[PDB]
Amino acid sequence: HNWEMNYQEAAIYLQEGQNNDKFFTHPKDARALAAYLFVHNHFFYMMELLTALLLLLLSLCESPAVPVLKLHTYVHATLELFALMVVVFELCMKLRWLGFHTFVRHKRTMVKTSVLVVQFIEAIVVLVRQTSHVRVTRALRCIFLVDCRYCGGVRRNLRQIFQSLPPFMDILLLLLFFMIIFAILGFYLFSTNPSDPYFSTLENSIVNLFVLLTTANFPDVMMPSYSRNPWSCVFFIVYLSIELYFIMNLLLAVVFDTFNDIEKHKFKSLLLHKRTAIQHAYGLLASQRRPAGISYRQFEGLMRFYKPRMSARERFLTFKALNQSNTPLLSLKDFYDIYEVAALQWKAKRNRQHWFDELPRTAFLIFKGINILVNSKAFQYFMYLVVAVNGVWILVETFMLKGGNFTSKHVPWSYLVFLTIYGVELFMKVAGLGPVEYLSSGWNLFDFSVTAFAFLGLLALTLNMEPFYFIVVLRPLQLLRLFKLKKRYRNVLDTMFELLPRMASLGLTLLTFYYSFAIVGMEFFNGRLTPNCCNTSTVADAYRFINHTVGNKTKVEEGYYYLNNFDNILNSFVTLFELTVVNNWYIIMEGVTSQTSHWSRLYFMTFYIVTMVVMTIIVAFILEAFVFRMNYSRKSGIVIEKEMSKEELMAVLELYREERGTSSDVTRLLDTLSQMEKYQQNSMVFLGRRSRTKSDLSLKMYQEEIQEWYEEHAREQEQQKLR
Amino acid sequence: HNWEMNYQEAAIYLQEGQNNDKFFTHPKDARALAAYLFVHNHFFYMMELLTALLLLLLSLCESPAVPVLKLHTYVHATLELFALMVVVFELCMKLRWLGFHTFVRHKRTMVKTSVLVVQFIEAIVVLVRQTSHVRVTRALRCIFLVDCRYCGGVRRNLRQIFQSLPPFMDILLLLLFFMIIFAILGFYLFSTNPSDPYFSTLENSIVNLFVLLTTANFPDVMMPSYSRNPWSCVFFIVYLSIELYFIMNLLLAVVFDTFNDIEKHKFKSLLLHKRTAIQHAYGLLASQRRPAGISYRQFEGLMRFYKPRMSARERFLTFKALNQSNTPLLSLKDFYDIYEVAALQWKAKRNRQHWFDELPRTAFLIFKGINILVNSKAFQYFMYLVVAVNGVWILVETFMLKGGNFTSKHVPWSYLVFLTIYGVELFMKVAGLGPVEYLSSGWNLFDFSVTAFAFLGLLALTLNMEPFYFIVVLRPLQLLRLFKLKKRYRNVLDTMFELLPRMASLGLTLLTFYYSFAIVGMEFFNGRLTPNCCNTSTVADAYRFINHTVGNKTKVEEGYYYLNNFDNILNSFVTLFELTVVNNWYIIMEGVTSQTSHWSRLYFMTFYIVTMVVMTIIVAFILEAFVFRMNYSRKSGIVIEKEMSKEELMAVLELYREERGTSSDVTRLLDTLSQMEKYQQNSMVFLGRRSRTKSDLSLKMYQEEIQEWYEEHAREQEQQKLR
Ligand SMILES: *[C@@H]1O[C@H](CO)[C@@H](O[C@@H]2O[C@H](CO)[C@@H](O)[C@H](O)[C@H]2NC(C)=O)[C@H](O)[C@H]1NC(C)=O
Ligand SMILES: *[C@@H]1O[C@H](CO)[C@@H](O[C@@H]2O[C@H](CO)[C@@H](O)[C@H](O)[C@H]2NC(C)=O)[C@H](O)[C@H]1NC(C)=O
Ligand SMILES: *[C@@H]1O[C@H](CO)[C@@H](O)[C@H](O)[C@H]1NC(C)=O
Ligand SMILES: *[C@@H]1O[C@H](CO)[C@@H](O)[C@H](O)[C@H]1NC(C)=O
Ligand code: NA
Ligand code: NA
Repeated sequence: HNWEMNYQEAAIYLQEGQNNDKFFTHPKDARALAAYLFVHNHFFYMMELLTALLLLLLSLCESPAVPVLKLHTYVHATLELFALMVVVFELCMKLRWLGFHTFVRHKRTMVKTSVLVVQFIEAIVVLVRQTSHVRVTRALRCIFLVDCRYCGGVRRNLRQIFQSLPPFMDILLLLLFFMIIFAILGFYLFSTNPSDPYFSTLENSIVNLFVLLTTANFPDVMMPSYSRNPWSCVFFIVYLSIELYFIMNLLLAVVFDTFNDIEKHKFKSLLLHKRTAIQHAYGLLASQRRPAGISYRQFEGLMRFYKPRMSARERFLTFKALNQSNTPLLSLKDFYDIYEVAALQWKAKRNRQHWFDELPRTAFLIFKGINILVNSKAFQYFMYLVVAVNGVWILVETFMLKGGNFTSKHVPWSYLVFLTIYGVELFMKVAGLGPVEYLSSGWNLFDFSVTAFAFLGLLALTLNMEPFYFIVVLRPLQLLRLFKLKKRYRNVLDTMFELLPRMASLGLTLLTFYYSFAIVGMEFFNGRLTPNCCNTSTVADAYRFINHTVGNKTKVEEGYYYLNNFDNILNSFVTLFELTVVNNWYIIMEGVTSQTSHWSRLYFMTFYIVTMVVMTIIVAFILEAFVFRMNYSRKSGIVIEKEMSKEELMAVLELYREERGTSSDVTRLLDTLSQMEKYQQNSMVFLGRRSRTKSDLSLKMYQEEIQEWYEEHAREQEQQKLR
Repeated sequence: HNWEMNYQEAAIYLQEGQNNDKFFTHPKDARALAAYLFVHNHFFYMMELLTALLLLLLSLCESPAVPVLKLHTYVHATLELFALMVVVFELCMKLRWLGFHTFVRHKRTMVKTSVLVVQFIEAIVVLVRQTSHVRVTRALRCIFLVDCRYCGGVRRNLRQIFQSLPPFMDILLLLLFFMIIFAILGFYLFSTNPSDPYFSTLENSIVNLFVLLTTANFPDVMMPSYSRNPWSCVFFIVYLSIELYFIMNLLLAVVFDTFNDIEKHKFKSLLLHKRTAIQHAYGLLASQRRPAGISYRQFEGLMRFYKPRMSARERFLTFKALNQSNTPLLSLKDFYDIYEVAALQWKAKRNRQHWFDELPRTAFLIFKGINILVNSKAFQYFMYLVVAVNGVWILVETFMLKGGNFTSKHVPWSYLVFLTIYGVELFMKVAGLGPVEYLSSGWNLFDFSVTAFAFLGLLALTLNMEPFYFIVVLRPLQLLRLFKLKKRYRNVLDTMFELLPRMASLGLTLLTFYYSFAIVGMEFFNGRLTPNCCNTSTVADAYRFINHTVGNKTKVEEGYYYLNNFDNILNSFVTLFELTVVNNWYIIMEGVTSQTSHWSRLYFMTFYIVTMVVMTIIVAFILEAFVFRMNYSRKSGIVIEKEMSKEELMAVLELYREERGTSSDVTRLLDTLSQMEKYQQNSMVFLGRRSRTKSDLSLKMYQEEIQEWYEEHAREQEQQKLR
């Protein structure tokens, strides 16, 4: 019980090295160990996130809601009470794990407790009065999402846009300085004009130049001055070529540079944190013996709690893979590489195929012959001609049937023939190569997926299921196979498919900002946009709904911009998505401000600044990752190969049978014995493959100054371990 | 005559090292030397450019012209004949300088001869018929501009956008591939709708999705589908978030990376070309003596033809500054640095001020005391409070006089008092510091310039000159002094003012592309846009001009987009500038195509692709230069200090009086003798300051692999100098 307490404690010291938290897990009692084990279970994470998504997705049943989900007020008030009750359960177990002083000084938990208190109080107020008040506190409900473990990518993304914000704010200050100067001079030059509503008041000119900054109304503000005096074009040329050409590109440059330094120090602090984590782990497995090292049974324990799904043969392989010495023990230099060796999967050296062992003759030459021909180059070179024939067939059938080849309810024999030939070569390729040897590439599962949609088109044509005909309309996705010829497409789609998870996280941060702005706009802008509204405004043309009932058929004219409501979450997400692409945003602004006040211009101006920050940080991320990988591949997974003897396997078998593990460890070592008996050899030569990530990539790039970081951090340990 | 022929030939070998041309100047006769000297005179350059700008600026007098400059047809036909006659004079002297084989194999000159031939022939045709034909050949007239010497920056910029074009074109191909897929499926889903003109035909849907790609009509195309089925938002969300979020940012990343490699190899090939230039220069000054080196009188000759304006004392200073050895001769290692030492200006060590030598007492304590106090910190700290008082005064007077503080014809005592205090401290600072010690900074000449505008405001207020009142309207430019407090503004405005010449060149390349597209659109789109035109089109609302003559005052409504003509060069430059900022470009497209054909959509689509290339290359340039300087200042002009003795100055005086130069060399060495006699010393200690450029910056950055470039190039000389 003493050793296993040391093994679980040391396995915690490795697990906390990856998630960038400071070290708090040191137990005085075993109750803290049981509390860590209770709160870092996989079930606790899924409970925490599913409560958070229930608490967000309940907001489409509130007093502004879709009409099909309009619950009664006590129902959703009680559902908020139960969801907040189990969030109190979450914080109760967090308090049991940490202390009391650590639970207060930790900032993130205290933020979540405060938001819990205010939403709990206002929920009880709703349940008493049974009428919803203004209830603007729902915008803070995102904090329950972001504190979860599964969106820690969202969290470090969000602090990365926080840290890059001062070099944004100063250049934003310079840009606003020039628009106030040009708004003053614009008010002087064009206010003496009874024809334009664009420069009637100095505040109205500040508004119209803030909209001109983002290129939203450019010719329409220039024209009434350009009608009188043709030399007024120099005003808008000089203004727009200062801001759109100097200052905006300057802003992209400055945020890009700061993003580079933040990436460098993020990597550095992660390395130093992993360094102290491994040093504490080696310290807990101290020897009190005349050599300094770790015996094999302790490394059994570390791989028995950390990485629990790794069996015995791979455990001994990881012990030799870290060894790199002819010793019975380990070191530190041969032990700091534990993160990059324990992450791989081990295989033996067979040469078989997954569909040949059952086979006798008279059919083995068939399938082996298919594997032979499917490895040939001219077969692939035949397949690209088939795809090109498909593409010319779609193009010629298009410009012969005059574009009417898609609405018809009979397929003109193209999609039948082509899906047959793609399908039989799909089945031939998979059965020829084996399933896992086929799935291991990238483009092949794309071929499998798109034909997998495509057979449902045949399920849609011959049967009585009309609305699946759009799969038949998606013929030309098969031409996307053909991009794998040119080299730059393979490179740039490799980096596209490798940057996808971070762009998913950036998208979810953007949905956080949309959620809070959608709620805080949902309450104040509820029913202020109707058809034929805002008729006294200046953009009254866009809000119109006119019947022309001549001929008893009432042909209707409408400008449709009244559909951008703020009625529920769904119309407001569609509206806010129409504001982040920039064009025609001042129409929604001038409509809402023509119904509420002058102060609600400030809502939309603030929204444009926030979406400007988020989009320029997305651009900066894509540029850094693409430049970093392109600099790697012009300065040059991984496969390791080791081997173990027969007698070492027998002795380790004696130790494992002594230690009395499960039957799987014994019988898989017996299976290794059967492989040595069937092949009639002495040593088992193995392979371990690991995929290459950004961490090892950054180690190869910053390999010049990294030793200075280690040595400086070593003496800063000694300055902080004499006190 | 033998030595001076060697000096002028070697000075040519240095001058051709900078301008990246290959070596052709080797003379068999002195006539080639006289031809080089005739064609690289400063007068020849100014003749070449002024002919080119006359030939471009004549195009605003043609058959499409402004009505105030409408010349007769024989007049401008003859002016084209004379301008092309002197361009033939230019090519005649170019042919005299080179050979005949070199003049043909050189590509750039042969391009200019061919364009000369076709414009000469069509000019004679105009002079015969006296009526202008379609005359589309004027778009090629830009080649006469770009071949000049003063816009060689334009030329290397233009080949840099040529070389970066394939990694643009392949991703453009992928982006067009996805818009054709979504146009097919958009035509299937929304053609069964009698309410929208956006998906009536497959070609019309390809057009509207190509416009949706550039965010020009985003809500207006979404709405008629969004009115029927609210789930049609997923179509435009998925489409716009593939293209605007993955592919467009991918295009910026790819063009950025290629721009980095092109910058690296541009710097490398410039270094190797300078290397061979100096080796030929040292070869022409070969010794045929028992040491290997260059005597002083030959270095006199090199500095007498190369850098002619450098006098004798600075010549000897440059001979010791290259020496770095106790030798009477030179080397190669001490001679490859000739470009970076000959570029500086030498000064002595005085300590006086430019306004103190005349002064006796009773006024010397005045001006010296002013220099004392103007060097003090709390005086500057007083001045920033004065500027902040000015800013709060403008703001409070604005929100007290309700924005009407600018139209009034009396100044409310602010601009009088503030221009007096800024003015007296300007004169106090300049007279206290001296003129050249004041101008040498950056912000100080900004203060001088803005107050220099500001006194003309007092010339405008009290006098009978009304239209200069806008200088009084430009009060708040004085607040731009106050940005020099925060550090990041000083850094980012240093890089802004240091990247300005290249952005000027990028702007002039953009005006080249506008010029050719303005002419080729001027002839075919001449009178096709009138008021109340295009009424059968779909954008007929924008072209309207209606009188409402009730009440005998005729209040007029108009949509103003008929002013974007193609009548002359000036309305067409204003139109094309309205197309490069993107917004509302499809209205000009749909108008012109509603008057000509369907084929003139292709004009505007081609223009959007061209301006997309040019703008993303401007963005890539700003990012590289800003990142490069920010990486320099986080891995860390120049001043050198040397001295010469008295006897060395006397001996070199004997040699210069032997060689019988002008009186300036003798009498300035006599002035150095008078300084040694007045200060009563032995040695003159001097300083040479040089401004830091991108070349030395790049030498400090790429200092790791540069020796490999030199040694590889040395053996590639030996492989190319055994044959
Ligand atoms: C502009 O809109 C207002 C409503 O905001 C219209 O005013 C209404 O006019 C009708 C006559 O058609 C009256 O019966 C209502 O009592 C008015 N309502 C209010 C609140 O005043 C106005 O007519 C519209 N102007 C137009 C369409 O030109
Ligand atoms: C649309 O514009 C055309 C001109 O392009 C107009 O057609 C003219 O109509 C007037 C009657 O007002 C006739 O006298 C002319 O002979 C017509 N010209 C041509 C070339 O057909 C037409 O009326 C306009 N339609 C509107 C304003 O609804
Ligand atoms: C137009 O007529 C329809 C009935 O066909 C009606 O539903 C709609 O409200 C009318 N629009 C008005 C009165 O603005
Ligand atoms: C409107 O009236 C003015 C005269 O005040 C005239 O110049 C203009 O051509 C008229 N516009 C029309 C008839 O469209
Ligand atoms: Na836009
Ligand atoms: Na951009």
